[PDB]
Amino acid sequence: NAMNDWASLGIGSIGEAVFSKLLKVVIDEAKKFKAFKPLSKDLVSTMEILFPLTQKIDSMQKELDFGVKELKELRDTIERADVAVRKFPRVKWYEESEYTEEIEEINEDMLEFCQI
Amino acid sequence: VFSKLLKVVIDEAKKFKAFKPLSKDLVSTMEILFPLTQKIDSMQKELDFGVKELKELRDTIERADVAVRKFPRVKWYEESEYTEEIEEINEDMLEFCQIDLQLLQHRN
Amino acid sequence: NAMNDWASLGIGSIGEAVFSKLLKVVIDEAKKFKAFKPLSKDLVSTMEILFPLTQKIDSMQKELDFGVKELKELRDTIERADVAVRKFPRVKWYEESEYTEEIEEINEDMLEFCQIDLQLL
Repeated sequence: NAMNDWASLGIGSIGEAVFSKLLKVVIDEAKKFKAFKPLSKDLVSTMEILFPLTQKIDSMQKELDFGVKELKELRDTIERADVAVRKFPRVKWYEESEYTEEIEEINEDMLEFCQI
Repeated sequence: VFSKLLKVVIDEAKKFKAFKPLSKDLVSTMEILFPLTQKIDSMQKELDFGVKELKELRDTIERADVAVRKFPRVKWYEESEYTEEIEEINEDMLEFCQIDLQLLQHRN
Repeated sequence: NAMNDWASLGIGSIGEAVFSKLLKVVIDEAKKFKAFKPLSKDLVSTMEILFPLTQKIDSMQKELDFGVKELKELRDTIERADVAVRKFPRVKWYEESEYTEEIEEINEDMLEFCQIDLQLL
């Protein structure tokens, strides 16, 4: 509906969560960059492991208070991921290592966000 | 004729001097294949280009053509992916450098 | 001053010496490419250690024969650094090593100019 379109734009939560639809968008953009493996491979792998969790985190929202620091951070981390694959076309050869670290941090954060 | 077709690709690749696989690896070994490509044309009537060996040389010589032509658009992330592409073309071309034209001539 | 604006255009000296002002534009420009360490880290380090020498040259220029190998080549090397850093937006990914060799060379020359004793004129 509406928040589904907000999710396409990269906004994961507006006092309600559509994390599942946002993660699908991020996965589909990162899948496009076959040759950059930190995206196409590592991130798209660890993101795909979280897609089921987000599916459930979408069917059961009232029970949880997304106010919790960890829950807020999950949206924040998923939006960080979106703004990072979206800008990959504009990333310069000299920014490879800088950009790779960023993608790796977004990778690490997302994993510990499944230890729960 | 296709000695000419090797020249146009020897020409384009030499222009990108800083990228060694093109300017120091491929063009080094398109240069050995150059006298031989010339000889093939001196013998065009006698030889049958229908032969598998010559057919492949046409295919590799254009495979090389597409790669050098498309270089200006290879993005930094596509580097290693591209370096194998041409270093696999540079493989097939080196082994073409070690052929007996006389053997094919004898085989009609 | 008009002299400082000339330093900004990449001029190191007209009659007057402006080594320290020009060397700061080149530090600032080099600082813009934070991700490219040979520029933003390696070169800026050397340039910062050269900066006090240039500052002294600028204050005591009334007393220096600027027609000497050492002072002319310093000025020239600072200018060499300027066009080398203004040129980075146009180096392509397959040129990284050539550009790095160019910068490493300027870096070397700029370090060597730190040995200068300003008193020996």
